[PDB]
Amino acid sequence: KAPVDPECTAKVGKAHVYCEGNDVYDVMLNQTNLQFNNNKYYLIQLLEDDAQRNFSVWMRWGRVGKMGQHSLVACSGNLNKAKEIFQKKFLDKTKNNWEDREKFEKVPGKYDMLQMDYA
Amino acid sequence: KAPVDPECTAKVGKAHVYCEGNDVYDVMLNQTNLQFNNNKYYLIQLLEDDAQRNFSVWMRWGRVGKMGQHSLVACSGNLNKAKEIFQKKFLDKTKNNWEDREKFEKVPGKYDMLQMDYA
Amino acid sequence: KAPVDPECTAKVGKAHVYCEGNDVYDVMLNQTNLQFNNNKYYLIQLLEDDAQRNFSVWMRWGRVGKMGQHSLVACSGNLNKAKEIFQKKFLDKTKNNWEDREKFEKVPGKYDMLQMDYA
Amino acid sequence: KAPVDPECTAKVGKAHVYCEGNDVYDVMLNQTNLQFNNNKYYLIQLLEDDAQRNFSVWMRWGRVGKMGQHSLVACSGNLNKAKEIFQKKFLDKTKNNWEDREKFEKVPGKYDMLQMDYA
Amino acid sequence: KAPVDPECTAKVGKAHVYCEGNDVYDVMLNQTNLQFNNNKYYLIQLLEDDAQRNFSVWMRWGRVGKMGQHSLVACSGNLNKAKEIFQKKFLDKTKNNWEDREKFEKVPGKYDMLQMDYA
Amino acid sequence: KAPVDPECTAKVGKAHVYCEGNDVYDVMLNQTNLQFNNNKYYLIQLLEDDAQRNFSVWMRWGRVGKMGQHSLVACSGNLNKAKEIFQKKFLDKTKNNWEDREKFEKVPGKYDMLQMDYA
DNA sequence: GCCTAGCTACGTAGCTAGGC
DNA sequence: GCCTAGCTACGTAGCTAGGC
DNA sequence: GCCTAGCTACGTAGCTAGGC
DNA sequence: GCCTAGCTACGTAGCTAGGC
DNA sequence: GCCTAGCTACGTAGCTAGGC
DNA sequence: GCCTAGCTACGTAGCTAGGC
Ligand SMILES: [Cl-]
Ligand SMILES: [Cl-]
Ligand SMILES: [Cl-]
Ligand SMILES: [Cl-]
Ligand SMILES: [Cl-]
Ligand SMILES: [Cl-]
Repeated sequence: KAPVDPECTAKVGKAHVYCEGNDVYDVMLNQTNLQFNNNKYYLIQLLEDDAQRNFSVWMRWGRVGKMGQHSLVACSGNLNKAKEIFQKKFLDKTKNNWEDREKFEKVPGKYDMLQMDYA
Repeated sequence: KAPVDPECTAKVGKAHVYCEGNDVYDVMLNQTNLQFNNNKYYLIQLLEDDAQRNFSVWMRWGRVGKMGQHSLVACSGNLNKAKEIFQKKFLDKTKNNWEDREKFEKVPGKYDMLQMDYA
Repeated sequence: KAPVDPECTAKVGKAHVYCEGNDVYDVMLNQTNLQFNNNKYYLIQLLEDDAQRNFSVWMRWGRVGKMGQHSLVACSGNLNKAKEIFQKKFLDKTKNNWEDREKFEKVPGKYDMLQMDYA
Repeated sequence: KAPVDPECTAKVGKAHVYCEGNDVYDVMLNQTNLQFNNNKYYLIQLLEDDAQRNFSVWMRWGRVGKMGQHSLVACSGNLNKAKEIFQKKFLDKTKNNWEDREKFEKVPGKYDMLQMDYA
Repeated sequence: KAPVDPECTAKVGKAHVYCEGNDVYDVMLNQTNLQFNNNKYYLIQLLEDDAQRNFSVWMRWGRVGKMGQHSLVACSGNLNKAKEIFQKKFLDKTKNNWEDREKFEKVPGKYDMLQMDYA
Repeated sequence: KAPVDPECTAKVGKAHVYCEGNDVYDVMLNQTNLQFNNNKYYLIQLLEDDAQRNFSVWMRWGRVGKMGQHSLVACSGNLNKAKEIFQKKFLDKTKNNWEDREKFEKVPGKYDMLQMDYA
């Protein structure tokens, strides 16, 4: 129900966003500063293939309104590795831990979280 | 400390974002849906002139990464009118009341709030 | 077995060259004079529709190697009219009568007959 | 009275078509097939210089309405050689012998003879 | 021996510069000021037709190295009129009288006389 | 009061035309022949620096209305050398000696002197 | 109305394949 | 009026510097 | 009328020859 | 050598005249 | 490295102002 | 080999439809 980023052409149609309990490993970050001309995003998804137990972490970032750059990190069957990478990126960019996201608190000079719409 | 939108060229340098108690009348909204190609913003600011007790509500919206369209509604000394307009726009676009923003809860098909950075 | 001129787009696929006894009403004329820069053709076909007893005379002429101009004269069920038109054109251009074509003799300043190939 | 092909710029004004008894060594061939898109010519002339007893065979061929390609075969004073070349080309292209041209009969897939106009 | 200005296309080949005693009615004036960007000429010729007693005054002026503008004043048989016009132009432009040209003295802000070469 | 040629960009603003008694070492020559298409100038100036006893001879020549070509000959403190060069150029081009310029007489095929305007 | 991605409805340089 | 040097009032190819 | 070879009535890039 | 008028050695848009 | 706003470093059509 | 119809493999002006 949370869609694989359509820009991840290697995995779209072939994989789904990883879910565990209440955790959906899918997040859009955004940092907007009107004075300093900051207006950028960072998407992070932990993807599992539809066909087998094979994980990867997809990251895409850019100036808002651009495709920017991206990176797909292969993790094989190693879920823990993929969760570390996911969680560490989230922490690098927000200074909040992923498991504390219910109490997320924006830090100055780091990205905010943005809740996306799903169909 | 929260800057007047630089796109509001009529008021920038001449006015400040209105503050009262803990209320800063300045908000950035964002709605992003990857499936349906939604990627838009809506900024709302309640502005008070630096020189006198004169209020206006500034609104700017668009596809993210664009200047889009805008509207500056003059409210004279009528603060209540400006607060109504501000609060009603916020409610139209988020389905949350402005005074309940500490407990903001994103509604499907409406905009999320985004916390901006200030200098 | 003698093909309808492919340039006769109104009748091609829908009609055939008219035959009676040994008469095939299909002829290519050519007049070539190297000194006077004459190098032209004149095709005449008497066509009968495949679907019904309906006749027409198709004529196409030009500088050799060009589509030139043409004319399709509708004759309805009147075969005699179509034969007159056919035969009169042949006579105007060769000074030989159509029924004397076995003994055709080229007249100076008139067209020669040219035997085409059929598949 | 039968003109040297004007395209034979080496011999025109300097030579004439060779004649002997009733034989005029000058012929235009044409092959036209509307279905198979054949529409070509082949001219053959046996030329004798005006100044001396010197013969050549001129050949020009092409898509009708084009200059195509050509070949002038020098035969010196050897008339017999020039007659052989002339007659052999005629036979290759029509499957009729030159001396039987009064009874010429078009062969399917070979060229017809065309009588030209002279001034 | 003093040539009619070649730019006087109406009179060149048909007329000569007028002479009387030691007077040759032909003069080139020049005013050059390096500071004020003045660099202009004024030619005056009194012309008599070769064919008859018919006079005109030809004047041509411009920035040096340009054809500039000109004027040909018809004087009929009236020599005196032509001499007045000639002499008055000379005086307007040099502040010297024509008959005093042996003692010519350049006046500041007026043209100098320039002696041309003749063939 | 006689200006340094403005085209002498190395010396203009920094030097003056050399004067001694009644001698101003500054002259414009002009040769105009309407028949032979001669219309050229030659300027000669003997320049002394404003700052010190240092002389040079500046020459500029061309088709009238053009910057043409030029040459600045350095003479150091040697005034005599500069006077020789000046006077010799004048003589080469006019066939009159510089010291006889009060009685200047134009020679056929050599340049005339032209009196310039000063401010 | 605003805007623009991307599509539509052309044009064409020069390749290619078929006649000669 | 003529003429044209050189200036004015644009346009732009592609470099460069700053966000990401 | 149709068509187009080739001609007419231009324009111009840059060479060349003559002044300086 | 410098410079440039004007000439040379092209190219071409579209007119025109002759075949059909 | 990526990208592009906007700037830099030109070129120029045609206006304008000053000589004639 | 020659030639060229017509096709292929582009490019693009500006329309259009969908987000805002
Ligand atoms: Cl074919
Ligand atoms: Cl910036
Ligand atoms: Cl010359
Ligand atoms: Cl013709
Ligand atoms: Cl000026
Ligand atoms: Cl869409």
